[PDB]
Amino acid sequence: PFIYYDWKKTILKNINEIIPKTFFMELHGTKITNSTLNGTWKAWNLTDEGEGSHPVLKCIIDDGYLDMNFGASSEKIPLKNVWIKLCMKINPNSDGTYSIPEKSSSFYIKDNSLKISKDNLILDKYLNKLMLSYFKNNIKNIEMFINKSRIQTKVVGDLSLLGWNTENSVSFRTMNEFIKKDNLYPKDFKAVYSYRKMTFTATGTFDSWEMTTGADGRNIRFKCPIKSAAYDLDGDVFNSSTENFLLIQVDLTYFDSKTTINDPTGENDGKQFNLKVKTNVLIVTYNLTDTDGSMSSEDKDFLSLAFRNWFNDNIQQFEQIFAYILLDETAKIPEYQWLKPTQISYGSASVETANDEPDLDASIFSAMSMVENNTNSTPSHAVDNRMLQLTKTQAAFGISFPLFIEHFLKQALLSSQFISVDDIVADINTLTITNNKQIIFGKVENSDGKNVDSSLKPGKLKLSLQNNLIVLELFDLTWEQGRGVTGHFDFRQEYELTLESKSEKQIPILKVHDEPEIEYYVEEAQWKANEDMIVSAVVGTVFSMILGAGMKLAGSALSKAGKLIRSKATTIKGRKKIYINRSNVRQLRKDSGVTEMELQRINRRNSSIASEDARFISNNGTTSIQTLGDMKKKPMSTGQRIAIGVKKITGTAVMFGAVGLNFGEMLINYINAMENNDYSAIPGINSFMQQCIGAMQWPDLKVTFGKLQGIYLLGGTL
Repeated sequence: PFIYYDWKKTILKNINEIIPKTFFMELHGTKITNSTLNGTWKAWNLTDEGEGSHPVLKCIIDDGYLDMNFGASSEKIPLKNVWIKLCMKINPNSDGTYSIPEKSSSFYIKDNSLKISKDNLILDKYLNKLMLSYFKNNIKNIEMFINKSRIQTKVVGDLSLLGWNTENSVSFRTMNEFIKKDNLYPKDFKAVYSYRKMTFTATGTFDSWEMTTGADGRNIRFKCPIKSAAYDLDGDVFNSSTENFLLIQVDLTYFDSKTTINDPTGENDGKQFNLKVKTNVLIVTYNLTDTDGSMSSEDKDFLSLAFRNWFNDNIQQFEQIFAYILLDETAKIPEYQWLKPTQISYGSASVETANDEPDLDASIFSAMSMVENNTNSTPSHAVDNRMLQLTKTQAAFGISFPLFIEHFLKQALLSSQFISVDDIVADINTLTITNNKQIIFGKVENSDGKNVDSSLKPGKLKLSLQNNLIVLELFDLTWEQGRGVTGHFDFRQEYELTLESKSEKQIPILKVHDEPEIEYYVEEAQWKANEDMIVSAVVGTVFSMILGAGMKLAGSALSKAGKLIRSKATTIKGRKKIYINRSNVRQLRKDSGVTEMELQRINRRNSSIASEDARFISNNGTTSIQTLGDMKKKPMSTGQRIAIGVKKITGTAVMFGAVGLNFGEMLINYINAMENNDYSAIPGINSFMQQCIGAMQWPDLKVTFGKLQGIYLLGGTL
């Protein structure tokens, strides 16, 4: 599971007794004889500037000073009301306390409120350095601060887009390959910091900048490795080692741009946005070391001020575009307008190995979107860190379950022609498409030879997502089975949306998952009066349900199914109930005596009928009430009506499987391909992938993973 950390909620439900009020730190050096930090605390409070397991702590100073003794003279800077922001990693333990590591990449100063020019970076540096040492020394007190902070955490059990409709994702390793090839980062530098006429200079060359781990959400972090460099510390010169780097941290933003990308799936009438570094650079930490290891830590302090200057002046030279997005674009095929972004953001999810080093394959860089002018009024930058771990692919695309049910399931039930568009309702809350009023399911010939309407109350027909499976449910399917008896049936079947290799292409197929489950119930009075008639009627109906056709069976098969029906008959609250579980279905299939050959003919015929009915589906996706009433009044077995509709429901996977190939003919193609096992004209999932990422492009996708798992998640290779 993924732990969501709701820092905004934590803030609105919040300790300082844990911290002694008076702080004091001292550091001896060479050029700086003595640095001294001394003051009193006003208040620590958690902020909502943190993301995931990286809260930000703001610590306001009541009064105090930083004094820097340069030997001859000194500088004493007042700290009244000055704040400092600390960022840390929190690791939950079993009992709901947290550990906090103290390595410099995880436990570091984000910012302070000290007012300084480019000359006085040295003041800023020593305030942060001495304060950070103080925080390390009070690590156990900070752990206690956190333990007592009543941190709000939602456990996210299955994969999530965290409020977003779509998400386009690549691994850090992939993004590092783009950065390197594009070669748009500053290679050479002359980094300078001057203070009191002392000058500190770094001159050399970077290797390719690498996106790395340790931050999350909007905070993007790069290792800038030094290839070689000469470090001139006010006349004293040191040559770098080959392990030297700076770890920096920036935000990105989407800049308006003239259209330069082509969207093959769109009209190219959007506004293009290029995702680039925002303008500046936090240096989180660094490895600066000379070939003789003689450099003091003071030497390294000054030197990092030179790079700080340089990164602040030159970050705009890192000209990488991390994402090209066409916003408010019209799609070429209007049935895929729902995949075109109307709001965007980005984010990342860092993942570490068991030994706490970067996992660049599991770590995710992400562009996210809302579609169809759905607004996200709380745009989180958090990204579920499990996606690429699961897909084991370098890239992926995600669609949220609410979007999936509004665009795929809604249509699939429409394609079934069990229900008209006037009667259909989508419930995002329960991931369910259902009927808003009573409907006729269809005409059936009852046990006394009379044609009667079978019907379903509001809410009783359901096509839904449950445990990552598509579930077709009919509850309380009612009709008069004979002799004035009113019978009631429940039917339930799970389907799985997998990818199958066909002609060496990956094809999205919706297929039965396990046996169905059928229940029947009747007034108890009627069961007593009319038992043997009810059993035979139940046997008939369960047989057509199981087999998908109301065909004549062996006289022996009906008495064999009759013993089983009877043996599951129980009583609840003035009604008799019969539950036919999954092994009961398997046993009933054997007792039917139906051969493999006859089942194929049943399916063939159901498929043909499905294709024939699908001609009455308009480009809209909908079928006319008069056509629906005609199909419905024609008497047929409950089982066969359900099975013909299922062919249309599974066929609606054409939406993922053969984009391009109107809707009615598209449907007929897939229904036909599934019946003949002929997908030579079928492109498969990659056709749908092209619709997803036409308007959301990387700096340059074959799909080999495609399941429901909290989100519809497509994973592949570029």
